[PDB]
Amino acid sequence: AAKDVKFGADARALMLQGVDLLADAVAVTMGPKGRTVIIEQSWGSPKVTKDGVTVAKSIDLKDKYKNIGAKLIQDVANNTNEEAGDGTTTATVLARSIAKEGFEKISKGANPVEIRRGVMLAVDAVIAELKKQSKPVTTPEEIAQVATISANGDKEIGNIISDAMKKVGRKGVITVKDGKTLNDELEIIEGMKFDRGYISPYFINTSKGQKCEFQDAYVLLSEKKISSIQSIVPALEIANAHRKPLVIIAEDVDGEALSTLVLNRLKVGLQVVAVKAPGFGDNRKNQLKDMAIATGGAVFGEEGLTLNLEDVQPHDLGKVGEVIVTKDDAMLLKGKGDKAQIEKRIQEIIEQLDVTTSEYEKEKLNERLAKLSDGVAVLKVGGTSDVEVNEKKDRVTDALNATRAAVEEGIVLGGGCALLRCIPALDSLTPANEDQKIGIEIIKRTLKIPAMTIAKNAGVEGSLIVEKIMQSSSEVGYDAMAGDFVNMVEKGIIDPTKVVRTALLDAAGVASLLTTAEVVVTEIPKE
Amino acid sequence: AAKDVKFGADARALMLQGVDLLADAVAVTMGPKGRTVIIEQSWGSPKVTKDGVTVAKSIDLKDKYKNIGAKLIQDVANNTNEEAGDGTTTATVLARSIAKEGFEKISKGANPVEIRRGVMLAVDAVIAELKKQSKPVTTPEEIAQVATISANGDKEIGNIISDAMKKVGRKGVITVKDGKTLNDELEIIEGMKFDRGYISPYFINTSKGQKCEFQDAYVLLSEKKISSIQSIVPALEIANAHRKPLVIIAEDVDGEALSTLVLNRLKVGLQVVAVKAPGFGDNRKNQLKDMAIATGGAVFGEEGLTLNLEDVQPHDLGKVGEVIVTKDDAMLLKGKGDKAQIEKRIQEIIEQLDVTTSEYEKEKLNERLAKLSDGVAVLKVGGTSDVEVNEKKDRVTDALNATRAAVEEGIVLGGGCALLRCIPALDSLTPANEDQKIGIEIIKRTLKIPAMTIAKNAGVEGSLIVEKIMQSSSEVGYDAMAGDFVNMVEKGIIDPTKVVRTALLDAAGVASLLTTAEVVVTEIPKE
Amino acid sequence: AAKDVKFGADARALMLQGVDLLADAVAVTMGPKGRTVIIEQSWGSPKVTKDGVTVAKSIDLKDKYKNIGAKLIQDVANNTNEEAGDGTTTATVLARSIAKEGFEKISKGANPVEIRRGVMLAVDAVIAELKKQSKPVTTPEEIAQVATISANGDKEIGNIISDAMKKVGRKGVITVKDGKTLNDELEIIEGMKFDRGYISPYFINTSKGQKCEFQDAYVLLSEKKISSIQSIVPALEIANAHRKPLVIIAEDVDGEALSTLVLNRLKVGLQVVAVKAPGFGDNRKNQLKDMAIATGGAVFGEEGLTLNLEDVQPHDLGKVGEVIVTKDDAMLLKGKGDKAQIEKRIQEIIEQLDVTTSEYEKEKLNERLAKLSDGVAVLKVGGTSDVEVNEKKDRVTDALNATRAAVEEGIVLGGGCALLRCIPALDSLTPANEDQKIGIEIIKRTLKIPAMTIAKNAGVEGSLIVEKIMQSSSEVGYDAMAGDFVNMVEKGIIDPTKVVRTALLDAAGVASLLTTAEVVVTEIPKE
Ligand SMILES: Nc1ncnc2c1ncn2[C@@H]1O[C@H](COP(=O)(O)OP(=O)(O)OP(=O)(O)O)[C@@H](O)[C@H]1O
Ligand SMILES: Nc1ncnc2c1ncn2[C@@H]1O[C@H](COP(=O)(O)OP(=O)(O)OP(=O)(O)O)[C@@H](O)[C@H]1O
Ligand SMILES: Nc1ncnc2c1ncn2[C@@H]1O[C@H](COP(=O)(O)OP(=O)(O)OP(=O)(O)O)[C@@H](O)[C@H]1O
Ligand SMILES: [K+]
Ligand SMILES: [K+]
Ligand SMILES: [K+]
Ligand SMILES: [Mg+2]
Ligand SMILES: [Mg+2]
Ligand SMILES: [Mg+2]
Repeated sequence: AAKDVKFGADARALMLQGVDLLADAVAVTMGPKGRTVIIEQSWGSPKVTKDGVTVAKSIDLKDKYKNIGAKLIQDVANNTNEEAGDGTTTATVLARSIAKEGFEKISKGANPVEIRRGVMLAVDAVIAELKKQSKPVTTPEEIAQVATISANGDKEIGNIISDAMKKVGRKGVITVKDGKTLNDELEIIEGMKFDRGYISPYFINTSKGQKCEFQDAYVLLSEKKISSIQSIVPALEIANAHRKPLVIIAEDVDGEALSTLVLNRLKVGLQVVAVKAPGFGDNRKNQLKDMAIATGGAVFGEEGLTLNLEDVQPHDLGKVGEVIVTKDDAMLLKGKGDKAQIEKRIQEIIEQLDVTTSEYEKEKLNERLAKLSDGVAVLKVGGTSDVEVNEKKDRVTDALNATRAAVEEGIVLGGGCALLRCIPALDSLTPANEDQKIGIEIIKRTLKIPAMTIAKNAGVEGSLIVEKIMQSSSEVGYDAMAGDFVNMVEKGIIDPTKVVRTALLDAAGVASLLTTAEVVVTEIPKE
Repeated sequence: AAKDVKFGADARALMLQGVDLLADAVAVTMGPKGRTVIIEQSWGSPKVTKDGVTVAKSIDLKDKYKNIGAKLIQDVANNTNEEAGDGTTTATVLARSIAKEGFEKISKGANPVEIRRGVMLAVDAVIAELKKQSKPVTTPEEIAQVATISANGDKEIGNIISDAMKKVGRKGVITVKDGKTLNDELEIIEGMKFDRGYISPYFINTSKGQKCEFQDAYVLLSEKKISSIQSIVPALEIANAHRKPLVIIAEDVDGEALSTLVLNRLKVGLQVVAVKAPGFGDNRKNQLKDMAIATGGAVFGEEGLTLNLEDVQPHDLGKVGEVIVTKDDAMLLKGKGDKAQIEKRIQEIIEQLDVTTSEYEKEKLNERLAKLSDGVAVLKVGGTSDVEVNEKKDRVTDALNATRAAVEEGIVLGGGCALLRCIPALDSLTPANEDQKIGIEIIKRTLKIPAMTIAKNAGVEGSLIVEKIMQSSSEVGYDAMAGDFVNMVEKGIIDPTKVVRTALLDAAGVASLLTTAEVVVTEIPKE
Repeated sequence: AAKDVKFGADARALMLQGVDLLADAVAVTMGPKGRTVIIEQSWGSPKVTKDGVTVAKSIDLKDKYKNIGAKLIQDVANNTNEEAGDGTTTATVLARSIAKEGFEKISKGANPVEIRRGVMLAVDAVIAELKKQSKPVTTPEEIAQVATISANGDKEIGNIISDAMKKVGRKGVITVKDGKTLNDELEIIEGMKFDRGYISPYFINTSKGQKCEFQDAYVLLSEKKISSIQSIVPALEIANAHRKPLVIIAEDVDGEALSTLVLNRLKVGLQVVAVKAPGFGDNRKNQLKDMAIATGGAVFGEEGLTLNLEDVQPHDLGKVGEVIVTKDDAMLLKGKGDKAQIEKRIQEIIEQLDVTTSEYEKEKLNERLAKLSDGVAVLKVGGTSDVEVNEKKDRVTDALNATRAAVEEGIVLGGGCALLRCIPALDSLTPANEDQKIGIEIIKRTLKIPAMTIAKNAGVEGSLIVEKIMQSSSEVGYDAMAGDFVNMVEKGIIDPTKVVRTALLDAAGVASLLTTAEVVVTEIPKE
């Protein structure tokens, strides 16, 4: 494999061209007055999106040297998305700013490694100052404001999310689905999320979403691991005879049973799935007993009144109206369990919470009550066609992620003002040498980029807006949608602290390492 | 000749691309921190220049649609240069701004002709306000400051020009020549500028400067026109026999004599030139008598003691050490006339100034005294090589032109602040309709361009500098060379009013007419 | 004429590539261990040379942007050659160093004009320090040492030049010619150099050297100007009738006579030339009388015993064995004048030197004695073929020019040590701002280039040699030919001060102006 080698400024310029192209494509979507990007799809209608990471992931370049910068910025956006779930456009613009400033400061006497160290020191100081200024969320109005801001100023989505978190709790289960009407609807459904993924990816039955989903399924629970093929065969014969899907929730499934399940599913078409049992020891027994009561089934392998797997009957299995499964977790909602068994269990767990005073028992009994009683919220997104539903689904997912972040940690001022107000924190640093000073100044200049980008997307000169913001009192910021300087907290323009710090950390960490390159090696394009 | 036709936005975009290229090339030279442009020459060393019109005249484009915009901007710069002699970069940047703003405002319902009318109305109001704020020049220190500012901050050139205008008067003759040493020298030489060009371009004896220049020449003066070939032949025989050049200053020279002079010069190589007599009637007789006394010659064709041209002798002609001639004017400096004749004529004119009290006689007698006594100032530009001498000669010419303008009219604040302070004058206008309002707003936005360009060339953000200037008191401006906000008049950063108003008027007049185009027709390139 | 425009770093890099190519070609010839360059000629054998300006003038590049830098360096070398006649390689390497250092220091906040000002200030300080350290030449041994050093270590050329200047004086006439034997010969010939060029270039009779040269010519002298065609015709009839060339030395020749001389020379083939008379007034009469006595002729146009041109006879003209003429000057050597007339004149001028005590008369009478008695030295260069003769002629011309410079002004240490010892002079400067400091540091780093280049051509590491030189006493330098650190003055490694200061001034003046460019405009290559 013959390769091509470039040195210094030429390679830096090509990589900066790639970075600039990707960041210019991403940046047009930022703020309340941002616009959308249309992405061609090979299998049907094009996609319309305002999400930064979605735009970033779809840009590959033909030139080998520009594609390296494009890939590094894609890594920045993807890391931000997997960590916080929001704020990928901010991370992209910060990364471009840091890369450009670092490239412009490389000379014969400069040491880019020390510049990187200074950049990291400045970012750590800024993050500490951000954590100092954070304040917690205490009222549903703040939740609605956060959700409205994250949903691009849509008040209905914020109200729906606030109502959902009021009904199922701030730490409840919330799901987003395609609707079949023109308006949005929230429904609460009883059910459990047991914090367990599938045993095998072969049970997936869809191309979109990467999930295993079944309807009107049988419930099989085993306290012990499944080993014998004749132990599992009669459950598969039962699931086949009723045409119903089957869910297996056992401590584990061995290679021979998993191979038999996968082969029977692939060849015959039985809708069977196996997943790991929730809990450990007594917590595992308790989860199996409670979920079986909610589904009207039995728990196999128990020591008291033992029921074997080899003689399983249709009435020994439970029933569930819908199931959703993924690699990380699974949910069973509308079980057919008798009300008297659920109420008995609920009352027993309510008594047990009062019997002993310890954190572990109290937490586990509260978790069992929450799983049996609170259920899940499902949000259906309305619209006229698939494209609008897909765009609104992106916005709703962003809003839910940001609201969860703002519940975990506090909130700060929105519109990029939180990073502007942390600029004075860099005046307390004493660099060890000139290169660390250069890195600190790079970060100091970078800290203004998000507000300037938001102002530029609104059609005004961002430099004047930022200058006027820095000259005002600490609670005053710029309302880009209205075009006025207002009190940010009173108007509800607020951001989660976690999103801001995650974006800053990821962008700095990747861009400062990028700016240390001297030689680039790429493969020669073939025919 | 087959042609190509384009309509609307495509043609506008191509012409704007040409305008943008030319103006981007020109704009890098603006201000105390501007840089230079290197232009390839076909016959030798490349030219290095900081002059805006020189850069503009050297850019021709291959694309037919971009070259139209380039040519129109070249017309703007050339008109500004021929009118004021300075301020061509400002005119170019103003023209680009007006063209871009006008192109961005063209729609289906817009009427560009009314937009042009509004632009012209706003420019007229701004020019009137500028004339209101002008103040005259009264001290040599102001002259030195103006010359120093126009010479790109070179104090020595300003001091030399101030000394020259002190020695020969504010309305005296000043010339720029190539020096042969490393330093600049001022020398004062007796002589006359008689406000009369050559009779024929065939007498030019150089490829650089487009002038006729001779040394140790004979002087021939005729009160009447020259007609007979035998009247002029004995003077040509005298000029030939001594190998000396000959200058003819007569009321006129006919076709046969001019043809004979041109043919004899072209074939034999006699250094002969003919020019029109200065003055009218008695003023013509007086100029011939005085200049003959300064050169020791006679005046032919006079009624008292008449001397004929047909019997001319060597001692009937005067002598002059150097002569310079062009299409517009000519100068004879170091004449051989006896001191006693000059002093007698000077004393007679000094007496005649006291004899009668009238403007016409007093003005003409003072002009005769000035021509006989003040002479001319010659500045020689020093340097190591031709390129540096050529660049410094450009700067000295700019400084002299600006100083003459600031003597004719007043001065205003420099650095683009004079146009900034005339922005409020546009708030007193009441447009007749919406298109005139659009034109007024175009001019209002344009009035900020020169200061922003000067600030950008200095490495700072021009928007913040302009915003801070507009918020300060009327006498405060930005010193780009020092980087401080200072009192402009005290620091000597001042401009002539004529240059500013000329640049604004030319730029507006051409760009507003450019922005009215809908169809462009060009010739198809050939092979 | 369509043109191409480039901005900033790209244009700078292309121009630096051109500069680097030309300077790398030139630099290989520097020092006692430098090598030669072979240049293809279109009309015959290739040229072999060690002269820097000859190599520089022969390099034109196809790329339009590299050719600009090449042309600017050619201008540097040509200016140095026309000013000093030696030291063009040093000027070229200094110019490349300054250009590279200036290009590496251009950034957004830098002001190249102030950097140029700092460069010029540093160069002025260095030149003043050089003039302080100069010492005059007092002994013939120093003359021989200077000539030997300038002739690339050839002792025979130095001895010949020293003998020539001993025989004709330090300010006598010396000429270089092609020899016809294997060895070099000096011959002293009586004759005069009268400091007058030809009247017309049409008298040139050779393709090589650009000179008019005649043998066994007639001498025509006129005190007054020649006018009548019948006044000059009988001299042309005499010159024709004897087939001899004719020299005309008169106050001037008119257009009709010059046209007649040129036409008769071009059509018939008469070897006639006309030149201006030497001296003014009485000095002109004296030069004509003395040179006529040395040639046995008469002076026409005199008031005492007047001889007319119209009746000229063969015995009224003088005779001269050889004549050399150029645009600047002319020489008549072996005249046929009788010894008794020369001796009479000589004694009369020797008496007149004692009669009155004044500078003007004493100087003019000493000049007349020197012209009548000292003559000229002719050096013939020996060799086997034309190429070797041409190379040795280049070296001899360099040696003569350097010896004349070292007679006019003093001498300094050779080998680049004189510029090294002026580095501390830059520590007494206080720059006004940071850009002037940058320029001063550029000059400080540049001042080491000549010694490093000389050491590199000798096959050793120049950095260590320069470092060891700077740590030694002021009289110690590096002998590149021997490879030892020696006392430079005792070993005779010395340079003229004028050559060093001229090279430094020219290189700085052009390169610092080059480093201020931001835009480059070139013509698009045609087909
Ligand atoms: N009315 C407003 N005025 C000013 N700033 C606002 C306003 N509304 C939202 N913002 C700010 O705009 C930013 C939201 O940008 P946006 O949602 O387009 O991108 P992001 O969070 O960087 O990433 P992603 O593409 O993943 O959503 C936040 O900083 C938010 O505080
Ligand atoms: N120290 C300074 N600070 C601020 N502005 C300055 C300073 N010195 C000069 N100026 C301004 O810079 C401008 C001079 O620009 P410049 O001479 O480069 O171009 P120009 O006059 O438009 O045209 P041209 O190319 O014909 O000279 C004037 O407006 C002058 O007032
Ligand atoms: N033996 C030596 N040791 C050290 N330096 C020497 C020695 N001989 C000569 N030099 C130095 O070498 C330089 C002579 O270089 P050279 O004659 O090749 O080029 P130049 O003078 O720059 O230009 P040109 O090509 O016009 O002659 C001088 O600085 C001289 O002092
Ligand atoms: K976005
Ligand atoms: K300019
Ligand atoms: K050399
Ligand atoms: Mg968002
Ligand atoms: Mg100017
Ligand atoms: Mg030499």
